[PDB]
Amino acid sequence: GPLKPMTFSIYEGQEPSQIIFQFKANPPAVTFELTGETDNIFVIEREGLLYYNRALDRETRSTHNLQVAALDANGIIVEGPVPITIKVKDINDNRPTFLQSKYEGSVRQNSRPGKPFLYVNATDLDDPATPNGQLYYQIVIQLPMINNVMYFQINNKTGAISLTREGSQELNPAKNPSYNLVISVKDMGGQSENSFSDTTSVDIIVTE
Amino acid sequence: GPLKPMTFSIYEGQEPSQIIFQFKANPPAVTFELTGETDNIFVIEREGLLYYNRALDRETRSTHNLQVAALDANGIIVEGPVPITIKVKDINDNRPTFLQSKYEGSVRQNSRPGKPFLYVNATDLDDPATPNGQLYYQIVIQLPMINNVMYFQINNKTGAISLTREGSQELNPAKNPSYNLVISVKDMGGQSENSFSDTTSVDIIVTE
Ligand SMILES: [Ca+2]
Ligand SMILES: [Ca+2]
Ligand SMILES: [Ca+2]
Ligand SMILES: [Ca+2]
Ligand SMILES: [Ca+2]
Ligand SMILES: [Ca+2]
Ligand code: NA
Repeated sequence: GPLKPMTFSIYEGQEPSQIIFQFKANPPAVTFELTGETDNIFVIEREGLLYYNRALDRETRSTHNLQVAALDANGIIVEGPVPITIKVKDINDNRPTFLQSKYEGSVRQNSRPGKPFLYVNATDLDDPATPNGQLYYQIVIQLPMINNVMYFQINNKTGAISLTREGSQELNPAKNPSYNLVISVKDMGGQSENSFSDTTSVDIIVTE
Repeated sequence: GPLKPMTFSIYEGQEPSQIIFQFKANPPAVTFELTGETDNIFVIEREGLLYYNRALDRETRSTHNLQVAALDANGIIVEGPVPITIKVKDINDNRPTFLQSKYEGSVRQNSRPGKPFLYVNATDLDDPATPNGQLYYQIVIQLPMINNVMYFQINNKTGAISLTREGSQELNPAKNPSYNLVISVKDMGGQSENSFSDTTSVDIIVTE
Protein backbone atom coordinates (compact mmCIF):
# COMPACT_ATOMS: atom_id res chain seq x y z
CA GLY A 1 0.00 0.00 0.00
CA PRO A 2 1.09 3.69 0.17
CA LEU A 3 4.56 4.40 1.65
CA LYS A 4 4.00 5.55 5.29
CA PRO A 5 5.99 5.99 8.55
CA MET A 6 6.96 2.61 10.11
CA THR A 7 8.73 1.51 13.31
CA PHE A 8 10.72 -1.74 13.65
CA SER A 9 12.17 -3.05 16.96
CA ILE A 10 15.37 -5.13 16.54
CA TYR A 11 17.51 -6.69 19.31
CA GLU A 12 21.15 -5.56 19.46
CA GLY A 13 24.09 -8.04 19.67
CA GLN A 14 22.60 -10.46 17.08
CA GLU A 15 24.08 -10.87 13.57
CA PRO A 16 21.15 -10.57 11.11
CA SER A 17 19.14 -13.75 10.38
CA GLN A 18 15.93 -12.16 8.90
CA ILE A 19 15.12 -9.18 6.66
CA ILE A 20 13.41 -6.07 8.10
CA PHE A 21 10.74 -5.41 5.44
CA GLN A 22 10.01 -5.90 1.72
CA PHE A 23 8.65 -2.60 0.30
CA LYS A 24 6.70 -3.07 -2.99
CA ALA A 25 6.96 -0.24 -5.57
CA ASN A 26 3.50 1.35 -6.37
CA PRO A 27 3.71 2.28 -10.13
CA PRO A 28 4.97 4.68 -11.34
CA ALA A 29 7.51 4.05 -8.54
CA VAL A 30 10.17 1.48 -9.63
CA THR A 31 12.98 1.84 -7.01
CA PHE A 32 13.62 2.91 -3.40
CA GLU A 33 16.19 5.17 -1.70
CA LEU A 34 17.21 4.74 1.99
CA THR A 35 18.81 7.74 3.83
CA GLY A 36 19.52 8.85 7.39
CA GLU A 37 21.35 7.07 10.24
CA THR A 38 22.17 4.02 8.06
CA ASP A 39 25.72 3.80 9.60
CA ASN A 40 26.93 1.32 6.85
CA ILE A 41 24.47 -1.15 8.57
CA PHE A 42 20.99 -0.53 7.01
CA VAL A 43 20.53 -1.18 3.27
CA ILE A 44 17.53 -1.08 0.93
CA GLU A 45 17.88 -3.14 -2.26
CA ARG A 46 16.78 -1.28 -5.50
CA GLU A 47 13.31 -3.01 -5.49
CA GLY A 48 12.54 -2.47 -1.77
CA LEU A 49 14.19 -5.19 0.40
CA LEU A 50 15.19 -3.40 3.68
CA TYR A 51 17.78 -5.28 5.76
CA TYR A 52 20.66 -4.80 8.23
CA ASN A 53 24.12 -6.24 7.50
CA ARG A 54 25.64 -6.69 11.02
CA ALA A 55 24.80 -6.75 14.73
CA LEU A 56 23.31 -3.53 16.16
CA ASP A 57 24.63 -1.93 19.38
CA ARG A 58 22.12 0.00 21.57
CA GLU A 59 25.12 1.47 23.48
CA THR A 60 26.41 3.04 20.17
CA ARG A 61 23.00 4.09 18.76
CA SER A 62 19.69 3.29 20.53
CA THR A 63 17.42 4.50 17.65
CA HIS A 64 18.30 4.66 13.91
CA ASN A 65 16.29 7.42 12.26
CA LEU A 66 16.04 6.39 8.58
CA GLN A 67 13.96 7.63 5.62
CA VAL A 68 12.63 5.70 2.58
CA ALA A 69 11.54 7.32 -0.73
CA ALA A 70 10.01 5.64 -3.85
CA LEU A 71 11.44 6.85 -7.21
CA ASP A 72 10.13 6.58 -10.80
CA ALA A 73 12.12 5.36 -13.85
CA ASN A 74 13.56 8.94 -14.24
CA GLY A 75 14.89 8.98 -10.63
CA ILE A 76 12.12 11.40 -9.43
CA ILE A 77 10.67 10.87 -5.92
CA VAL A 78 6.95 9.97 -6.32
CA GLU A 79 6.30 8.83 -2.67
CA GLY A 80 7.94 9.92 0.60
CA PRO A 81 10.47 10.31 1.87
CA VAL A 82 8.86 8.85 5.04
CA PRO A 83 10.53 8.22 8.41
CA ILE A 84 11.47 4.59 9.22
CA THR A 85 12.34 4.30 12.93
CA ILE A 86 14.60 1.44 14.09
CA LYS A 87 14.28 0.94 17.89
CA VAL A 88 17.36 -1.02 19.07
CA LYS A 89 16.17 -3.36 21.85
CA ASP A 90 18.62 -3.83 24.74
CA ILE A 91 20.39 -7.01 25.83
CA ASN A 92 22.47 -7.47 28.98
CA ASP A 93 25.95 -7.10 27.41
CA ASN A 94 27.44 -4.65 29.97
CA ARG A 95 28.62 -5.53 33.51
CA PRO A 96 27.91 -3.19 36.43
CA THR A 97 31.10 -1.42 37.70
CA PHE A 98 31.49 0.17 41.15
CA LEU A 99 32.99 3.65 40.69
CA GLN A 100 35.42 3.07 43.62
CA SER A 101 37.13 -0.20 44.67
CA LYS A 102 37.40 1.24 48.23
CA TYR A 103 35.09 3.73 50.03
CA GLU A 104 36.09 5.55 53.27
CA GLY A 105 33.03 6.63 55.33
CA SER A 106 32.21 7.67 58.90
CA VAL A 107 29.07 7.59 61.03
CA ARG A 108 28.19 9.36 64.28
CA GLN A 109 27.25 7.29 67.33
CA ASN A 110 23.38 7.35 67.54
CA SER A 111 22.82 8.15 63.79
CA ARG A 112 19.06 7.49 63.30
CA PRO A 113 18.23 4.05 61.84
CA GLY A 114 17.77 4.18 58.04
CA LYS A 115 19.37 7.68 57.67
CA PRO A 116 21.95 7.40 54.86
CA PHE A 117 25.52 8.51 55.67
CA LEU A 118 27.30 7.03 52.56
CA TYR A 119 26.36 6.08 48.97
CA VAL A 120 28.22 3.42 47.01
CA ASN A 121 27.46 3.55 43.27
CA ALA A 122 27.93 1.34 40.21
CA THR A 123 27.29 2.23 36.57
CA ASP A 124 25.87 -0.13 33.95
CA LEU A 125 25.85 0.96 30.28
CA ASP A 126 22.70 -1.13 29.53
CA ASP A 127 19.22 0.49 29.50
CA PRO A 128 18.23 1.37 33.12
CA ALA A 129 14.52 1.24 32.02
CA THR A 130 15.09 -2.55 31.49
CA PRO A 131 16.37 -5.29 33.85
CA ASN A 132 19.71 -5.25 31.95
CA GLY A 133 20.67 -1.86 33.52
CA GLN A 134 18.59 -2.17 36.77
CA LEU A 135 21.00 -2.58 39.74
CA TYR A 136 20.51 -4.37 43.07
CA TYR A 137 22.98 -3.59 45.91
CA GLN A 138 23.50 -5.91 48.93
CA ILE A 139 25.83 -6.26 51.94
CA VAL A 140 27.83 -9.53 51.50
CA ILE A 141 29.62 -9.28 54.91
CA GLN A 142 30.04 -6.97 57.91
CA LEU A 143 33.27 -7.33 59.95
CA PRO A 144 33.42 -7.48 62.84
CA MET A 145 29.92 -8.87 63.64
CA ILE A 146 28.65 -9.85 67.14
CA ASN A 147 26.00 -12.62 67.54
CA ASN A 148 24.93 -12.22 63.87
CA VAL A 149 23.53 -8.69 64.54
CA MET A 150 23.79 -6.45 61.48
CA TYR A 151 24.69 -2.85 62.41
CA PHE A 152 24.41 -1.58 58.77
CA GLN A 153 21.90 -1.89 55.94
CA ILE A 154 21.86 -0.76 52.29
CA ASN A 155 18.99 0.54 50.15
CA ASN A 156 19.04 -2.22 47.49
CA LYS A 157 17.94 0.22 44.74
CA THR A 158 19.99 3.36 45.57
CA GLY A 159 23.22 2.15 47.30
CA ALA A 160 22.48 4.27 50.43
CA ILE A 161 24.19 2.80 53.55
CA SER A 162 22.60 3.55 56.94
CA LEU A 163 22.62 2.12 60.47
CA THR A 164 20.09 -0.54 61.46
CA ARG A 165 18.02 -0.17 64.64
CA GLU A 166 20.63 -2.26 66.50
CA GLY A 167 23.63 -0.41 64.99
CA SER A 168 22.13 2.92 66.20
CA GLN A 169 21.74 1.35 69.69
CA GLU A 170 25.19 -0.41 69.91
CA LEU A 171 27.86 1.50 67.86
CA ASN A 172 30.40 3.08 70.26
CA PRO A 173 33.86 4.28 69.18
CA ALA A 174 35.28 3.17 72.62
CA LYS A 175 34.34 -0.52 71.93
CA ASN A 176 34.85 -0.81 68.15
CA PRO A 177 35.88 2.26 66.13
CA SER A 178 35.87 0.70 62.57
CA TYR A 179 33.74 -1.68 60.45
CA ASN A 180 34.37 -3.17 57.01
CA LEU A 181 31.48 -3.96 54.62
CA VAL A 182 31.84 -5.88 51.37
CA ILE A 183 29.02 -4.70 49.05
CA SER A 184 27.81 -6.51 45.92
CA VAL A 185 25.88 -5.07 42.99
CA LYS A 186 24.14 -7.08 40.30
CA ASP A 187 22.05 -6.19 37.27
CA MET A 188 18.75 -7.88 36.16
CA GLY A 189 17.15 -6.16 39.20
CA GLY A 190 18.65 -8.86 41.42
CA GLN A 191 17.02 -11.77 39.46
CA SER A 192 19.41 -14.78 38.94
CA GLU A 193 19.42 -15.53 35.20
CA ASN A 194 21.87 -13.74 32.81
CA SER A 195 23.09 -11.36 35.59
CA PHE A 196 26.57 -9.82 36.12
CA SER A 197 27.99 -8.67 39.48
CA ASP A 198 30.73 -6.49 41.01
CA THR A 199 31.95 -5.94 44.61
CA THR A 200 33.54 -3.08 46.54
CA SER A 201 34.99 -2.55 50.05
CA VAL A 202 33.70 0.09 52.52
CA ASP A 203 35.54 1.07 55.72
CA ILE A 204 33.38 3.01 58.20
CA ILE A 205 34.86 4.89 61.22
CA VAL A 206 32.46 5.36 64.19
CA THR A 207 32.79 8.90 65.66
CA GLU A 208 31.33 10.76 68.72
CA GLY B 1 6.52 -9.78 10.21
CA PRO B 2 6.61 -13.62 10.11
CA LEU B 3 5.80 -15.59 13.32
CA LYS B 4 9.08 -16.37 15.16
CA PRO B 5 9.97 -17.58 18.67
CA MET B 6 9.58 -14.77 21.29
CA THR B 7 10.36 -14.55 25.02
CA PHE B 8 8.58 -12.21 27.48
CA SER B 9 9.60 -11.76 31.15
CA ILE B 10 6.69 -10.78 33.43
CA TYR B 11 6.67 -10.29 37.22
CA GLU B 12 4.42 -12.56 39.28
CA GLY B 13 1.91 -11.16 41.81
CA GLN B 14 0.78 -8.09 39.79
CA GLU B 15 -2.65 -7.54 38.19
CA PRO B 16 -2.18 -7.24 34.41
CA SER B 17 -2.07 -3.58 33.21
CA GLN B 18 -0.84 -4.04 29.58
CA ILE B 19 -1.26 -6.66 26.81
CA ILE B 20 1.76 -8.93 25.99
CA PHE B 21 1.84 -8.66 22.16
CA GLN B 22 -0.45 -7.94 19.18
CA PHE B 23 0.10 -10.45 16.36
CA LYS B 24 -0.85 -9.03 12.91
CA ALA B 25 -2.14 -11.56 10.32
CA ASN B 26 -0.17 -11.50 7.00
CA PRO B 27 -2.44 -12.89 4.23
CA PRO B 28 -3.37 -15.59 3.81
CA ALA B 29 -3.37 -15.80 7.66
CA VAL B 30 -6.64 -14.31 9.14
CA THR B 31 -6.61 -15.53 12.84
CA PHE B 32 -4.24 -16.86 15.54
CA GLU B 33 -4.52 -19.84 17.89
CA LEU B 34 -2.77 -20.09 21.28
CA THR B 35 -1.83 -23.49 22.76
CA GLY B 36 0.36 -24.79 25.61
CA GLU B 37 0.63 -23.88 29.32
CA THR B 38 -2.14 -21.22 29.14
CA ASP B 39 -3.41 -22.26 32.65
CA ASN B 40 -6.73 -20.18 32.56
CA ILE B 41 -4.34 -17.12 32.36
CA PHE B 42 -3.07 -16.56 28.77
CA VAL B 43 -5.52 -15.76 25.93
CA ILE B 44 -5.23 -14.62 22.29
CA GLU B 45 -8.06 -12.78 20.49
CA ARG B 46 -8.68 -14.29 16.97
CA GLU B 47 -7.33 -10.90 15.60
CA GLY B 48 -3.96 -11.40 17.41
CA LEU B 49 -4.19 -9.75 20.90
CA LEU B 50 -2.08 -11.93 23.31
CA TYR B 51 -2.67 -11.00 26.99
CA TYR B 52 -2.78 -12.43 30.53
CA ASN B 53 -6.00 -11.99 32.52
CA ARG B 54 -4.82 -12.65 36.17
CA ALA B 55 -1.60 -12.39 38.21
CA LEU B 56 1.15 -14.97 37.51
CA ASP B 57 2.68 -17.12 40.28
CA ARG B 58 6.30 -18.27 39.84
CA GLU B 59 5.81 -20.87 42.66
CA THR B 60 2.99 -22.55 40.61
CA ARG B 61 4.67 -22.21 37.19
CA SER B 62 8.04 -20.42 36.68
CA THR B 63 7.98 -20.58 32.80
CA HIS B 64 4.83 -20.83 30.62
CA ASN B 65 5.65 -22.66 27.35
CA LEU B 66 3.00 -21.37 24.89
CA GLN B 67 2.72 -21.76 21.10
CA VAL B 68 1.09 -19.39 18.58
CA ALA B 69 -0.06 -20.47 15.08
CA ALA B 70 -1.51 -18.34 12.21
CA LEU B 71 -4.62 -19.88 10.55
CA ASP B 72 -6.10 -19.06 7.10
CA ALA B 73 -9.88 -18.62 6.51
CA ASN B 74 -10.17 -22.48 6.24
CA GLY B 75 -8.36 -23.06 9.60
CA ILE B 76 -5.15 -24.35 7.90
CA ILE B 77 -1.92 -23.42 9.76
CA VAL B 78 -0.01 -21.17 7.29
CA GLU B 79 2.51 -19.94 9.89
CA GLY B 80 4.01 -21.65 12.95
CA PRO B 81 3.23 -22.90 15.42
CA VAL B 82 6.13 -21.04 17.12
CA PRO B 83 7.12 -21.23 20.81
CA ILE B 84 6.27 -18.16 22.94
CA THR B 85 8.17 -18.36 26.26
CA ILE B 86 6.82 -16.49 29.32
CA LYS B 87 9.54 -16.26 32.04
CA VAL B 88 7.90 -15.46 35.41
CA LYS B 89 10.06 -13.09 37.51
CA ASP B 90 10.21 -13.76 41.28
CA ILE B 91 8.98 -11.46 44.04
CA ASN B 92 9.37 -12.09 47.78
CA ASP B 93 5.83 -13.42 48.45
CA ASN B 94 6.70 -16.52 50.56
CA ARG B 95 7.71 -16.49 54.24
CA PRO B 96 10.51 -18.91 55.16
CA THR B 97 9.33 -21.80 57.39
CA PHE B 98 11.34 -23.97 59.80
CA LEU B 99 10.96 -27.69 59.09
CA GLN B 100 10.25 -28.28 62.84
CA SER B 101 8.40 -25.95 65.30
CA LYS B 102 10.42 -27.59 68.14
CA TYR B 103 13.94 -29.14 68.10
CA GLU B 104 15.28 -31.31 70.95
CA GLY B 105 19.03 -31.72 71.26
CA SER B 106 21.83 -32.24 73.73
CA VAL B 107 25.46 -31.19 74.21
CA ARG B 108 28.15 -32.79 76.40
CA GLN B 109 29.77 -30.57 79.07
CA ASN B 110 33.37 -29.52 78.14
CA SER B 111 32.39 -30.07 74.41
CA ARG B 112 34.75 -28.04 72.12
CA PRO B 113 33.46 -24.60 71.01
CA GLY B 114 32.27 -23.99 67.42
CA LYS B 115 31.69 -27.72 66.65
CA PRO B 116 28.08 -28.02 65.39
CA PHE B 117 25.87 -30.38 67.44
CA LEU B 118 22.42 -29.47 65.97
CA TYR B 119 21.21 -28.07 62.61
CA VAL B 120 17.95 -26.13 62.33
CA ASN B 121 16.61 -25.76 58.78
CA ALA B 122 14.04 -23.56 57.03
CA THR B 123 12.85 -23.61 53.43
CA ASP B 124 11.53 -20.71 51.34
CA LEU B 125 9.44 -21.28 48.18
CA ASP B 126 10.91 -18.12 46.50
CA ASP B 127 13.97 -18.36 44.19
CA PRO B 128 16.99 -19.30 46.37
CA ALA B 129 19.36 -17.69 43.81
CA THR B 130 17.70 -14.32 44.72
CA PRO B 131 17.43 -12.44 48.03
CA ASN B 132 13.72 -13.57 48.15
CA GLY B 133 14.87 -17.13 49.06
CA GLN B 134 18.26 -16.30 50.72
CA LEU B 135 18.01 -17.22 54.43
CA TYR B 136 19.72 -15.81 57.55
CA TYR B 137 19.56 -17.61 60.94
CA GLN B 138 19.95 -15.89 64.35
CA ILE B 139 19.52 -16.69 68.03
CA VAL B 140 16.73 -14.34 69.27
CA ILE B 141 17.23 -15.31 72.95
CA GLN B 142 18.93 -17.95 75.11
CA LEU B 143 17.34 -18.79 78.49
CA PRO B 144 18.64 -19.02 81.06
CA MET B 145 21.38 -16.44 80.36
CA ILE B 146 24.20 -15.77 82.85
CA ASN B 147 25.73 -12.23 83.12
CA ASN B 148 24.84 -11.32 79.47
CA VAL B 149 27.15 -14.09 78.08
CA MET B 150 25.97 -16.22 75.12
CA TYR B 151 26.78 -19.96 75.67
CA PHE B 152 25.50 -20.91 72.15
CA GLN B 153 26.07 -19.51 68.65
CA ILE B 154 24.50 -20.21 65.24
CA ASN B 155 26.00 -19.99 61.75
CA ASN B 156 23.78 -17.44 59.99
CA LYS B 157 24.04 -19.28 56.60
CA THR B 158 23.90 -23.01 57.60
CA GLY B 159 21.74 -23.10 60.78
CA ALA B 160 24.59 -24.98 62.58
CA ILE B 161 24.29 -24.47 66.41
CA SER B 162 27.52 -24.82 68.48
CA LEU B 163 28.90 -23.77 71.88
CA THR B 164 30.70 -20.47 72.32
CA ARG B 165 34.12 -20.45 74.11
CA GLU B 166 32.19 -19.34 77.24
CA GLY B 167 29.58 -22.11 76.78
CA SER B 168 32.34 -24.75 76.51
CA GLN B 169 33.92 -23.29 79.73
CA GLU B 170 30.72 -22.91 81.83
CA LEU B 171 28.14 -25.56 80.82
CA ASN B 172 27.51 -27.86 83.84
CA PRO B 173 24.44 -30.11 84.31
CA ALA B 174 24.53 -29.59 88.15
CA LYS B 175 24.22 -25.75 87.76
CA ASN B 176 21.96 -25.49 84.65
CA PRO B 177 20.82 -28.79 83.10
CA SER B 178 18.89 -27.31 80.12
CA TYR B 179 18.65 -24.27 77.87
CA ASN B 180 16.09 -23.02 75.36
CA LEU B 181 17.02 -21.02 72.25
CA VAL B 182 14.52 -19.12 70.16
CA ILE B 183 15.95 -19.15 66.61
CA SER B 184 14.77 -16.78 63.85
CA VAL B 185 15.16 -17.17 60.11
CA LYS B 186 14.74 -14.20 57.74
CA ASP B 187 14.84 -14.01 53.94
CA MET B 188 16.34 -11.06 51.91
CA GLY B 189 19.68 -12.26 53.37
CA GLY B 190 18.47 -11.18 56.84
CA GLN B 191 17.95 -7.44 56.16
CA SER B 192 14.86 -5.77 57.76
CA GLU B 193 13.50 -4.21 54.52
CA ASN B 194 11.01 -6.38 52.53
CA SER B 195 11.89 -9.52 54.62
CA PHE B 196 9.66 -12.22 56.16
CA SER B 197 10.61 -14.35 59.20
CA ASP B 198 9.84 -17.53 61.17
CA THR B 199 10.95 -18.73 64.60
CA THR B 200 11.50 -22.13 66.16
CA SER B 201 12.21 -23.37 69.68
CA VAL B 202 15.34 -25.48 70.48
CA ASP B 203 15.60 -27.29 73.87
CA ILE B 204 19.20 -28.40 74.71
CA ILE B 205 20.00 -30.83 77.58
CA VAL B 206 23.54 -30.61 79.03
CA THR B 207 24.96 -34.14 79.47
CA GLU B 208 27.61 -35.69 81.73
CA1 LIG C 1 25.70 -3.44 23.17
CA1 LIG D 1 24.05 -4.86 32.55
CA1 LIG E 1 23.00 -3.50 26.11
CA1 LIG F 1 4.12 -16.40 44.12
CA1 LIG G 1 10.82 -15.53 50.75
CA1 LIG H 1 7.99 -15.68 44.70
NA1 NA I 1 22.28 -6.51 74.55
